[PDB]
Amino acid sequence: RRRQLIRQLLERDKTPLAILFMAAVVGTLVGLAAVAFDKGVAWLQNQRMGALVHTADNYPLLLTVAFLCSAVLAMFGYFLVRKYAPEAGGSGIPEIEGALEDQRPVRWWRVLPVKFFGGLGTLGGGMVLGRQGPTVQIGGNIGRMVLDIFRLKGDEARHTLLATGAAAGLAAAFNAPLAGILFIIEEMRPQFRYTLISIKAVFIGVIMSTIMYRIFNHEVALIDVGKLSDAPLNTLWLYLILGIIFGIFGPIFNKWVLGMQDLLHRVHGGNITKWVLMGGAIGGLCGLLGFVAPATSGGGFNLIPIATAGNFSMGMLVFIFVARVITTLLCFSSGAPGGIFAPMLALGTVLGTAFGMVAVELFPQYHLEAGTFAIAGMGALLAASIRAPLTGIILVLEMTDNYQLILPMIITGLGATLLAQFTGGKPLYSAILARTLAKQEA
Amino acid sequence: RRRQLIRQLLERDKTPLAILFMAAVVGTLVGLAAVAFDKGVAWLQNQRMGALVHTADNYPLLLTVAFLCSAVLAMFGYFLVRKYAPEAGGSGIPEIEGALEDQRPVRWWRVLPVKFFGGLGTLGGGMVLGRQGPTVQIGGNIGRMVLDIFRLKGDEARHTLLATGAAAGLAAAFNAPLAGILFIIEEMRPQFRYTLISIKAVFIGVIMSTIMYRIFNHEVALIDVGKLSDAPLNTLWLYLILGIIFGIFGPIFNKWVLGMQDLLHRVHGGNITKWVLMGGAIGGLCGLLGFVAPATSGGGFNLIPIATAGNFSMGMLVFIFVARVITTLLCFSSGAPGGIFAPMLALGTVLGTAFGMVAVELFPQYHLEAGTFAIAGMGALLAASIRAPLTGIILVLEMTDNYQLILPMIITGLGATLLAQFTGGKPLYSAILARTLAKQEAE
Ligand SMILES: [F-]
Ligand SMILES: [F-]
Repeated sequence: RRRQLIRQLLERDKTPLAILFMAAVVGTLVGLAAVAFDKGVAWLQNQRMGALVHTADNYPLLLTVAFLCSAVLAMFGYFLVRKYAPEAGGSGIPEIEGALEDQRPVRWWRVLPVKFFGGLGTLGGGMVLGRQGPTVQIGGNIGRMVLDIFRLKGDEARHTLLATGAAAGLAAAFNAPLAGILFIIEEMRPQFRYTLISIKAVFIGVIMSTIMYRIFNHEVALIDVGKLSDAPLNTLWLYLILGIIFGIFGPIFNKWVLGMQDLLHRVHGGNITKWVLMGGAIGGLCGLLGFVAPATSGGGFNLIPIATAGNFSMGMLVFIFVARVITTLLCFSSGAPGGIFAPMLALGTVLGTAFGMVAVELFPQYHLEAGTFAIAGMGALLAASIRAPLTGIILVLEMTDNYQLILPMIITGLGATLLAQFTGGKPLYSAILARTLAKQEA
Repeated sequence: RRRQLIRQLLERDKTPLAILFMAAVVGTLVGLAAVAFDKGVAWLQNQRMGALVHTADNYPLLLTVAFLCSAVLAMFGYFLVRKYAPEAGGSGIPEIEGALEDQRPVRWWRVLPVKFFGGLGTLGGGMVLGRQGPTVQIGGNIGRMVLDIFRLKGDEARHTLLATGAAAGLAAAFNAPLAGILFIIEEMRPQFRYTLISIKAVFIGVIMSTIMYRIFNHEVALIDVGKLSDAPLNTLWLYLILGIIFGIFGPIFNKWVLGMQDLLHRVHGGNITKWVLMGGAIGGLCGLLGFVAPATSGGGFNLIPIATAGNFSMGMLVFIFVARVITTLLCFSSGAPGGIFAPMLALGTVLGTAFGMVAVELFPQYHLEAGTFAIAGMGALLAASIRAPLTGIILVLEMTDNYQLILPMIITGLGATLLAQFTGGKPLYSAILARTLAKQEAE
């Protein structure tokens, strides 16, 4: 195979022009789609806050339209999923993973309007779920769509424009172009065989997407954390320890999401009506919690700068981790449309902060800031539950811009995956795809 | 088929603990090796400088020992390669790339000391080459050496340990642990078929490597550029134009490194004596230029902060660029052990700043800084010639810490790789491994 190689080496990186141009198209649409989905979620969260002000006196009436406003949107989102596109429940990453394996269909006529409007309901309602769920799957189907529309033929094109859409979708959600590209090549691509996915092409999609988001979202950071302190070599070993903690929690978390998926399935049994009702119940619980204890509900990006800054009592930090574990599980394991990535960032930040607190008091010789540990911890549940450490590290880097912590971030991340592996844990997206492929054969 | 996948998913990322623990030892060994190598180079660089201090009056005598301290050192380096390990000539990425394809052998009993001491010579003498050549090859061979020594069996172990060692050697040379990991996935790993290279394992070797380097090199950064201004969205099209200029130039530079490779192989016909003698001629030239005009010689890192801060005239930039296109082909295409990555960093920084300066006077409305174009340009030649735009971008990011420039950096990089393809350029490292496999089965 020496002579085939010399042929291949000289032919390397010669992506078909058509694929390259189409990637620019896909990028752009995913960009605009993501921007719309973002403006939508914001508007409903806003109207929802304009409702509570209309009734800011009568506390029981006030706690009621908090519940109902979320309940309605929740149901409407659960319903669109159950009736028109069942594959648009949950994250959307296992599904787009399925499609890259050629084992799940990209029904873009149904999922685009379902995921987009159904998610617009669950997120805008204020449930604990992340945009990246919807934007990735949306982005994937938008990729499929321009395939079909322009009748592009070939395996390269199908796998590429699908990959490009997913990457443009992740990027746009976090203003993170590197995190999107890396996610394709670490996690999304088919893991057990070769593929012809042009990286240059995914790159182009991601650029356009990110430029679109930049047209409508300039001048304000998703997460602003300022420039934290450094980490001296004699301080690293503490980050290893923090990883090991994430490493034994990762798998335990994964079990709960899968377990709660089953346990919640008994409540409705598959029945579109009990399910949708259970949706507005979960939705309302979130909209309510979004009033009476906002850090237990919602996306969670708000409490990240706070936790990093040290402005939470250890008691509030313990409260937020428990309450958020409970509501992250309730929302994602229930089947609503929306990702689980982003709420893992809050969960990670909080646990990390909490660690740094204890680290600060036990070791004043180290001159610690608990916020260096929050930031190492932010991408760590991504590391131990999703087993995509290279993506969580680069994503966190892009969002927090604290490069001086790269070594502690890399160490916590690796510590988390190693102990996730070793204690019999599996990548969450892979164990969700698997369950779904398995039942498709049952 | 489907039931196979379902079986594979539930088993994903279970890297054998033996491979994991062994990656740790590879990263550690390549770390120390890289540190030692780098202390090596700097020591000799320093000696050469004190020798010019001893004779700091007699200008022609002074010019002489400059040429001579480097000429000898160079020759020692060309010699060690030609005599004991010819696969240690040049970069050392094409070689290790081939090895991962199982199409080149990893003679670690030979290449470790050759490349180390051969590198010490060419770099120490002040030639236009980079530690990343030596360190990636040294690192792969180290990863091969423990494999053998611990008798590790399997394809996955041979591929992984060979890979983590190469990432660790790139990480180490640059203090760029991400760029290390990314280079393996974007370039070094076999490009045209599946492989069983554990990312978590390469990661572990990169950590240990990088930590070793930090044990000995903390408190200083290789390039310090400060925090530069941001880039308005109405300013981005300038970065696409730059990437286009890098994209037409990439292939042309590639043609020259390949052509000059040939044209120098005439001078000595392959003969160890004429070759070593040409080696000390070029090496002597660089030790000479290393005094009368230091910007035209050496690794090139020293002039990047100067260029980025706009402290060069436009003339001085045109000179430096041309002067370095000359001394880069001469140093690298001559066969001397040493990477071409880093001298491209210095080339891209200079072209960037040049374009930047034009942009400033043409568009005062944009409030531009030439340094922002220097940064987008720094990794663009990497993108255009080597065709690893992801690795280039993340390398410059990790070395400049100007994250607000990510869009401009990605745009120039893509503008570069795109135009390189459209003008029929090829991945330079893949063009070299290709050249080398062809003269193999040429009987
Ligand atoms: F998700
Ligand atoms: F090189």
